[PDB]
Amino acid sequence: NNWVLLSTVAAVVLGITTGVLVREHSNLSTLEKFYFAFPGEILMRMLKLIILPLIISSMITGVAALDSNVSGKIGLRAVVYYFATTLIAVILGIVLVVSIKPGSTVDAMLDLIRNMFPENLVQAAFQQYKTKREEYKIVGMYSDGINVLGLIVFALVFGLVIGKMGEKGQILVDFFNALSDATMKIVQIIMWYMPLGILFLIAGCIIEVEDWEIFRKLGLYMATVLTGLAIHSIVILPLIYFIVVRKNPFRFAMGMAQALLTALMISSSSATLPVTFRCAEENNQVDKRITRFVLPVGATINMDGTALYEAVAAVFIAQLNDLDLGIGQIITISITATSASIGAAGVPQAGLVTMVIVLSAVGLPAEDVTLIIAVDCLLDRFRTMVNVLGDAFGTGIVEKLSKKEL
Amino acid sequence: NNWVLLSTVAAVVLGITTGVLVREHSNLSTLEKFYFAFPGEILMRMLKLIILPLIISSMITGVAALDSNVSGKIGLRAVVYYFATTLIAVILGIVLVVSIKPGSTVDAMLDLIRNMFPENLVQAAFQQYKTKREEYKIVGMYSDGINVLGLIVFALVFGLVIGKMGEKGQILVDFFNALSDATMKIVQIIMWYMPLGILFLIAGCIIEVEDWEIFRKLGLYMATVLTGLAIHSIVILPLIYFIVVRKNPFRFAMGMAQALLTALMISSSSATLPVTFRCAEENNQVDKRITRFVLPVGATINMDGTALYEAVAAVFIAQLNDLDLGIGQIITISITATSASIGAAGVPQAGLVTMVIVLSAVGLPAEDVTLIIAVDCLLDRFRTMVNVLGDAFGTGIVEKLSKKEL
Amino acid sequence: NNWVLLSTVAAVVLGITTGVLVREHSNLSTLEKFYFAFPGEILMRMLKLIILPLIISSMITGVAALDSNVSGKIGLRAVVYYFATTLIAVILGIVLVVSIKPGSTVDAMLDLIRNMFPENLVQAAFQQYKTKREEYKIVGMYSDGINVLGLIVFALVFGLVIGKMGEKGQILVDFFNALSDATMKIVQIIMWYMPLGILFLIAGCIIEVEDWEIFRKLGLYMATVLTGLAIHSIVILPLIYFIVVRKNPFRFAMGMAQALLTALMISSSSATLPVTFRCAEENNQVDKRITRFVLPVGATINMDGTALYEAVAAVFIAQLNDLDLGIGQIITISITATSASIGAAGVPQAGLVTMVIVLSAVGLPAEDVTLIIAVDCLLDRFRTMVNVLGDAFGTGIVEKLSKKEL
Ligand SMILES: N[C@H](CC(=O)O)C(=O)O
Ligand SMILES: N[C@H](CC(=O)O)C(=O)O
Ligand SMILES: N[C@H](CC(=O)O)C(=O)O
Ligand SMILES: [Hg+2]
Ligand SMILES: [Hg+2]
Ligand SMILES: [Hg+2]
Ligand code: NA
Ligand code: NA
Ligand code: NA
Ligand code: NA
Ligand code: NA
Ligand code: NA
Ligand code: NA
Ligand code: NA
Ligand code: NA
Repeated sequence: NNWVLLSTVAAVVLGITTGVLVREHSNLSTLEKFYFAFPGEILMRMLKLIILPLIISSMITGVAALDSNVSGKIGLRAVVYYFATTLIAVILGIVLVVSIKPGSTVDAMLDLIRNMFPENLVQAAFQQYKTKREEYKIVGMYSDGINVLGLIVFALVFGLVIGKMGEKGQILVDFFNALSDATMKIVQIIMWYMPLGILFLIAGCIIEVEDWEIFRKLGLYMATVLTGLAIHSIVILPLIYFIVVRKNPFRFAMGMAQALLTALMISSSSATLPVTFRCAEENNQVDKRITRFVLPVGATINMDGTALYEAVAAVFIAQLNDLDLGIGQIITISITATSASIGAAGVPQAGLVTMVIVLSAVGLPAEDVTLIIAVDCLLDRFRTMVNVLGDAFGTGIVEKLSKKEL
Repeated sequence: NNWVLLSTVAAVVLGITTGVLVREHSNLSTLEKFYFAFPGEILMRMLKLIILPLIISSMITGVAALDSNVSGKIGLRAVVYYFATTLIAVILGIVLVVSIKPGSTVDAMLDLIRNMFPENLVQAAFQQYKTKREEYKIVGMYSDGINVLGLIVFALVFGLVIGKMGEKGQILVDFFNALSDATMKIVQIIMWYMPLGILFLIAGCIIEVEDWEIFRKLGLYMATVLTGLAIHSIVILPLIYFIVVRKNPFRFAMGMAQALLTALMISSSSATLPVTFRCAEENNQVDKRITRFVLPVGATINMDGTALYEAVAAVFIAQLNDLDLGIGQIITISITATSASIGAAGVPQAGLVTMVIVLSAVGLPAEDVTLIIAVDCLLDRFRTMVNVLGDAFGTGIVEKLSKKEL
Repeated sequence: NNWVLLSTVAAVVLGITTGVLVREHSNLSTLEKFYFAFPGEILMRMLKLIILPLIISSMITGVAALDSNVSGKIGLRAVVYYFATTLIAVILGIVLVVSIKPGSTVDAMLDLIRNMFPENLVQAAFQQYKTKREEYKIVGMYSDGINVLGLIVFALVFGLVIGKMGEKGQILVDFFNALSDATMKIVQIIMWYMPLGILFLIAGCIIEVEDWEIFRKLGLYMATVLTGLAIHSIVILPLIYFIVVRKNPFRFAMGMAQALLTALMISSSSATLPVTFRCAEENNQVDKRITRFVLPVGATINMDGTALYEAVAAVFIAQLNDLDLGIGQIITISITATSASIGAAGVPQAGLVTMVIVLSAVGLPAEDVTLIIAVDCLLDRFRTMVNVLGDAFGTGIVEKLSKKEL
C-alpha cells in the first residue's frame, strides 16, 4: 500500500497529541523546548540544503525543454498565468485584511531589482543584497540568506540560452536534466525521514505556545488568512479554470486530491512535487509535455497562497503597530508580496524567510515577524496546499490554451 | 543594418547631453544623483554577474583546445606576448608619470602569491585574502571581492590538465565549451539592455562632477594617461607588429576598427569579444585556430592599457600625497600594476576594483582611489580600447610566429 | 628512476639541517620566522585548494561505481570496517592517555549532526555551523572553515542516487569521474613543488621552537601518541587482517612500504593516493574493482591515526588544565574524535583544523591547540602513515570478505 500520505497523517496527529500532552502535563525550560524540536530542525536543515540544486536544475530543465519557438508559447502562457493568479491573490488578501482590520520604501523597491541581478553567482547562492540610507548616501552590504530570486532569474535566462543554443548546449541540457532527477531522488530519500521530522516540528510548535492566549489574539488574523485562502482556492481558481477550460474544476481538484492532502501535511510544494506529477498525469490525464514545465517551475515561482499570506500578514502587523497605510504603502506591499512569494522556496517555513523583505518595504522592524510566529504552522500548511492547487489548475489551463500546439 | 555600434554611439551622445543638461539646469541631491544612475548600476550588476562564468569557461576552453604538445607552442607564444607587452605598458606609464609629474610592501607582494593560490575555490569566487602586520605577528583575513587572479590560475591549470587528459576529460571539455558559449550568449542578451545602461552610466558620472574644477585639477593626470595610452597603441604596438609581422599594422587596426570603436563605447573588452572575433576572422582573415585561444584568453589576462593606467594613477596619487618614490617603490608598483591588470576583469570600472591593491602596495590609503574617480569614465573607455587593440595585434603576431605549426 | 620518494626524503633531511642551523647560528624575529616558512605556506594553500574538488569527486565516483545491489555489499563492508577500526583507535588512544597521564557538551554533540546536514551547499564548501548558549536561548552562527563532514554526507548520498539512477545519471557519473581524474592530475602537478614546500615547512617548524624545552615538556604526550600509533599499526591492524585474511599481514605492509614511506614524508593520505593505488594493485595484486572504492573513499573518511591522535591530544590538554574527566566526558571525547577524524582532510595539518571541535566538546578553550602545536609535525607525519596503512589493510580485508562477489 501507499506509505507517504498515511505515515505523514499519523505523524501530524502524533505531533498534535505529543505537543498537547507535553505542554500541559510537563513543564519544559527554553533549553528543553529547543532540544525537543531538534529532529524537526534537522529536517529543516536537509530541506533547505536541497533548495538550491532543486531550484537551479528545475528552472534550467523546465525552460530548456521548451526549446522550440512554438513551444515557447507554452512558457509564455505559463508565466502570464503565474503572475496573473499571484496578483489576484495579493489583491484579495489586501482587500480582506483592510476590510476585516484584524489589528525608505524606494530602497526596498530598488533592492528587489538589485537582487534580481546579483553581482556574484556564488554569493547569490547563500547571500542577499540590502541597501540603507545614512549620512544621505546609500550604503549597500550583503547579508546571509540565499538569493532565490536572483538564482531564479539567472536559471531561467541560462536555460533559455541553452535551449536556443541547440546541439551545442545539449551536454548542459543533459547535465541539468540528470541533476534535477538526482535532486528529486534525494528529496524522495528525505521523505523517509520526513514523518519523524514533521512529528517533532508540529509538537515543537505547540510547546512554544505560552498560555493559549496568543491564538485568541491572532484569531482574527488567522480568520483573515484562512478566509482569503479559502476564497482563492474554492472560488477564484475554479472560476478561472471554468472560463479557460470548459470542464468541472472541482472534479479536477478531486482528481488531484492526494497531492493537496500531502501538501497540507508536509507543507512543501517542492517535496510533494512527485505526488503532484503523478496525480495530474494519471488521474487527470494531463499531457506530460506541458506538465513537465508547468509543475516544477510553478512549484517555486507560482506561490499564490504564500502571496496572499504575505500581504495579509504584512498589513496585519502594520495594523498592530498602528501605522495607517496610504495608497502607495498598499501598492508597495503588493509588489513586495508578489516578489516575496516568487522568491520564497517550496520548503516548510519559506514564508517566514522572505517575510522580512515585505515588512521592511514599509519600514516595519525586521523582528516584527515574531508577532505571527506562534500560529504559523497551521497557516503555513494551508497556504502550501493552495500553492500546489494553483499550479494544479495551471497545468490543465495551459493545456487547454495550447491544445493546437500539442 | 547593424544596431549595436549605432545604438551605443547614440547612447553615449545622449548620456553627454543628459548629464550636461541635468547638471546645470537642475540641482539634484545626493539621493537623486544616486537614483538617477540606477539603470547604469543594474548594468554593472549584470556584467559583474557574468564575470565569473565567463572567465572560468574562457580560460578552461582556451587552454584545453591547445591539447597537442605542438599546439602548446601557440599558448607559450601567447603568454610571453601578453606578459612582454603588459610590462612595456607599465614601464611606459611609470616613465611618463615620473617625467611629467602631474602631482609593508612585502606583505602586498606576498599577498599576490597568496591570492594566486586561494585556499578555497568557492571562497575565491567571491572573496580575496589580505594580510596585515600587528602586535609583530602577521594576521590574514578574507574580504569581499572576487579573487579573479586565483580563479584564472586554477582555470588555466585545470584546462591544461583536461587537455592533456585526453578522451577521459572530453566530457569536461564539452561541458566547459558549452558553458563558454552559453555565457557569451548571455552577454549578447545583456547587449540588448546595454545602450540604456550606458546612457545612465555616462550621464550619472557627469552629474557627480561638482563644479568642473576637478577636471582642471586632474587635467595633467588625464594628459599623462592619454599620452601613455596613445603612444602604446600608435607606436609600440604597431612597431612590434611590424618586427614580428612584415605587414602594415595600421591596416590591421583599420580592419579591426569596429571592435576598437565598440570597446571605446561600451568600455568592456569581454562584452566586445564577439565583435573582436568577427573583425579579426573576417576583415583580417586571421586563422580561427589561433584566434579562438588568443582573443578570449587575452580579453582577461592581456590588459595593457589598464596596466598603464594602474601604474600612472598609483604614482600620481602618491605624488599628490607628497611621498617620494624610491627605486624599490617603483619596482613594487610595476609588479602590482601588472598583477592588477591581469587580475582585473573585462567589465566597465574593473580598473578601479583592483586599484586598491596597487595603492596598498606602497602603503597608500585604500580610499585614495576617490582622488581620480571623477574623470574615470573617459580614461576607462580609452584604456579599454587599447586593451582590445593589444589582443588584436597579438592574434596576427601569434599567427605569424606559428605559421609552420598551422 | 623514481623521483618523488627520493626528492621528498632529501627535502625532509634538508629541512632538518636548515631548521637546526638557522635556529642556532642565526636569530630571526617573528617577522623573518613567518616569512621563512612562506614557501611551505604556499604549499598549504595549494593543498587546501584541492581539498574540496578532490573529496567531492572521490566520494561521488567511489560510491557511484558500486551501482549494483550486489556491489553495494562491498560498500557496506568498507564502511563498517572504517567505523570499527576508527573506534578501536579512539579507544586505544583514550586508554593509553588515561593510563600514562601525560599531564555545553550537548551543543557540540548536536552541532555534529547539524553539520552533517548543512543548510547550504555553497556555504558548506567554505563555512561551518556552531551554536552557543546565551541569555537560555540557543544562538547559532556560521563561521569560516570548510564543512568537510557535510560535504562528505551529501557526496555519498548524491553518488548513491546517481549510481541507482542508472543510465539517466550516466552523464553525472562521467562528469564526476573526469573531475576526479583531473583533480588527481592537479595533485600530481602539486607534487612537483611539494619537495621545496616540505623543506620550508619542516625547517619553519624547527625555527618556531623557542629553547627546546617544549619538546621535553611534551615528551610524555609525544610518547603516548607514538606508542598508541605503533600499537595500532603493528598489532591491532595486523591482527585483524590475520583474522579476516589468512595471510601474512607484515608481508602485506612490506608490499605497501613505498606508500607508507611517502605518507610519512609528505604527511598527506590524499597526495600519496596514487602511490597507495600503485602499491596495492601491483605489489599486492589487489583487485582493481574493490581498490578503486576502498582507497579513495578511505583516504578521507578512514583516518585511524588521526582519530587516535585527536583523542590522546584532547585528553592530554584537558589533563594540562587539571579538569577531571568523567565517564560522559570520555564518551563525548570519543564520539567527537571519531567525527573529527572523519571530518578532517588528507592534507598536512588537517589534524589541527578539526581539533578545536573535539576540544570544545568538553568546554576547553579553542586556542588551547597551541599547547601541542610545537611538536605537531612529527606526530602529524606518523599519524598520516598509519592513516594510509589503515586503508591499505582494508583493501585486502574487503577483498577477502567479498571473494564470492568478485
Ligand atoms: N510552504 C511553502 C512556501 C511558504 O511556506 O510560504 C510552499 O511550498 O509553498
Ligand atoms: N575596462 C576593462 C578593464 C578596466 O576597466 O581596467 C577592460 O575591458 O579592459
Ligand atoms: N595528515 C592527514 C590528516 C591529519 O593530519 O590528521 C592525513 O593524511 O591523514
Ligand atoms: Hg503550528
Ligand atoms: Hg566619466
Ligand atoms: Hg615539526
Ligand atoms: Na500566481
Ligand atoms: Na507552487
Ligand atoms: Na516562490
Ligand atoms: Na600585455
Ligand atoms: Na584584453
Ligand atoms: Na585582467
Ligand atoms: Na577506521
Ligand atoms: Na586515510
Ligand atoms: Na577525514
